[PDB]
Amino acid sequence: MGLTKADGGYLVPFQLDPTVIITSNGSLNDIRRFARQVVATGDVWHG
Amino acid sequence: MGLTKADGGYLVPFQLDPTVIITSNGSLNDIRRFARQVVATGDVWHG
Repeated sequence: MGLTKADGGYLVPFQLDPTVIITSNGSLNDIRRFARQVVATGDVWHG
Repeated sequence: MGLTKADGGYLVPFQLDPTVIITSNGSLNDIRRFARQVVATGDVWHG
């Protein structure tokens, strides 16, 4: 009578941590810190 | 009915930024801070 599923093993609780673990490298760019941002209305912006 | 000119793209307002961007190197000389400046009245300055 041990830890096998049939021999009393159904009595153990199931433990799970809900938090998800993100396994994507991602990317880090600072261009937006140095560049120029201008709001556009329509399809193209001319200068 | 999208953004092509012949399918309703003739209604988007054309936009322009009036300020003029200078595409010129320039040249930052620094002699004028050091040199001696005299105000002439005729054509030749003598000393």
